[PDB]
Amino acid sequence: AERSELTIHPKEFTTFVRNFNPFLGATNLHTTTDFIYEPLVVFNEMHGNTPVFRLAENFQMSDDLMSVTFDIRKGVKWSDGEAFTADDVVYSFNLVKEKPELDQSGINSWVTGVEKVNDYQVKFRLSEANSNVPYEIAKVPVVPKHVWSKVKDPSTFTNENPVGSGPFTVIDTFTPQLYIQCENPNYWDAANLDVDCLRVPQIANNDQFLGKVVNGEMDWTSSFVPDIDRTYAAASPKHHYWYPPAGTQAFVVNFKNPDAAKNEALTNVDFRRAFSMALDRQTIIDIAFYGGGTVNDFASGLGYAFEAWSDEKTHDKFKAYNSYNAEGAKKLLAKAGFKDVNKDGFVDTPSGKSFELLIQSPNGWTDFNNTVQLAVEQLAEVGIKARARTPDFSVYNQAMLEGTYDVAYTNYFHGADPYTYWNSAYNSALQSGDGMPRFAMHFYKNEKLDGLLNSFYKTADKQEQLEIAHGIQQIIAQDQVTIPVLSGAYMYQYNTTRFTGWWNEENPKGRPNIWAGIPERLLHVLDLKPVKLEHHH
Ligand SMILES: CC(=O)N[C@@H]1[C@@H](O)[C@H](O[C@@H]2O[C@H](CO)[C@@H](O)[C@H](O)[C@H]2NC(C)=O)[C@@H](CO)O[C@H]1O
Ligand SMILES: [Ca+2]
Ligand SMILES: [Ca+2]
Ligand SMILES: [Cl-]
Ligand SMILES: [Cl-]
Ligand SMILES: [Mg+2]
Ligand SMILES: [Mg+2]
Ligand SMILES: [Mg+2]
Ligand SMILES: [Mg+2]
Repeated sequence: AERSELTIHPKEFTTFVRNFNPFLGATNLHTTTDFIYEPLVVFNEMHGNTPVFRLAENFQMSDDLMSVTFDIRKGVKWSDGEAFTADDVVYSFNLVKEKPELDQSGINSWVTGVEKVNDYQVKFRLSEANSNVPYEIAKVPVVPKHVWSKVKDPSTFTNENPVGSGPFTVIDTFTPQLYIQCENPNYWDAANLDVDCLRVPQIANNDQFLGKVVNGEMDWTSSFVPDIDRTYAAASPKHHYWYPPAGTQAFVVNFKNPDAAKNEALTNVDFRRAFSMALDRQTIIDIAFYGGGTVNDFASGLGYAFEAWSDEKTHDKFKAYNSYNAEGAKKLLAKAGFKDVNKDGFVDTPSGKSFELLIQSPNGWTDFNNTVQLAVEQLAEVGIKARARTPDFSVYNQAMLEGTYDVAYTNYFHGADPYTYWNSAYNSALQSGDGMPRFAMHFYKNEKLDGLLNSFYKTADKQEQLEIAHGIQQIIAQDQVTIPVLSGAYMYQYNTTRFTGWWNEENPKGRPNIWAGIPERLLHVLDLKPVKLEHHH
């Protein structure tokens, strides 16, 4: 054809709503960040957080780690031809400070203010010392001031005709079931780009996905695929995948459940430990994930990928509570006083109340749904009554934000050090705010823990940072805050029918996934090249 179209699948939808607002992660399309709004810097997390400079050409932190200046690349244009400058960066950060519902990461608690030094330099002032703040700053979308300052309420703005900095800003085709996002005519890095457009089909769940990917209809995906060698790999020599290791997955319990009986159970550490011992984590990996994961028996959730960081003494002390031990679970329930007093085989609370835990995972995330159903069965074998629900992701998510759920199975962000998981999963500041994600919504709060998290990057002292990690590990482990299950994978499938250049095990340039929130996907698409099709008629 006359243009190359790359078929991608970042996110499940039942119908596409035209929304390219990069601040509205709960309602926008998942090709907005990176592809329409390019970041200042992409940190290559798989390669030691190596900064890859994009719209900024440099940054420099102060010696006291209380401020940082970014240098903006000259000669970059917005897709409408106007210049990308410091003005746009300063506006974007002031916008998020003024409208904190647009803060999806917690940036506002780190950056007290921004200043334009000149047309191509921005200075950020910090609330506390933080050597990790350039990483945090890179998370914030930069939008064109000359457009957005004329918008009446950016927090409700759907941005249907976007002006962007990234490689793909033109909305070529848009229907409820398909849209096509084509090349920015003024793209600053055009000589590096060999893909003409992104083609985005509507896919609601893993079952619908399976049929399409096995039939060779996709190019770049990151979905769960069951029995992948037999179903997908075997269908074509052009069907490939690479699954580098990812983050923790866990059952999260609501410490503020409004039901008296359920609250009584979930806030009890003996109960959380018994729940944890009932689980057969390797069987969950084997059945629900077809072997694609590693047991996580760290009460702190750290997982085995951070051996240099782990306090082995703490891990070993609480490991027994995070290992399969059904008899141990029954004994602990008995010692704690969860006794069955109405002859149905299921333990009741110390106050004598019956209860059944409702465990949720998102609709269509079938690997997680199957994990929950296995756990329900395993819990029954120690006398804990539970049953599964698979609500739509938005309903699942909202139940966690509002604290109406009982237990949720979830994955987490994964980074180059343990802070990505521990901060996002446990910092109580992330339990409030209309832009917050689900990850900290157990509503367990510990002042000492927050203090340690907020000091993680405060000293430039490697040994002290390690001791802070050991402190965090001890607190979370001894309180068994969540029930960690496994460490998962960055699922990624690619097709060599129409494109080459893919990252893979022999070319492991970075995280290969197509999800929003993987900024490396920008770097990945800049490596892809179309293949000339085999002739036919
Ligand atoms: C940390 C986090 O929330 N990551 C999300 C991804 O898990 C999610 O991808 C979905 O993951 C499910 C669980 O393994 C899979 O069943 C499902 O196939 C997969 N969906 C897609 C479209 O890849 C993505 C997309 O919802 O969002 C990430 O934020
Ligand atoms: Ca290139
Ligand atoms: Ca009972
Ligand atoms: Cl401003
Ligand atoms: Cl631990
Ligand atoms: Mg203003
Ligand atoms: Mg301007
Ligand atoms: Mg080009
Ligand atoms: Mg010390």
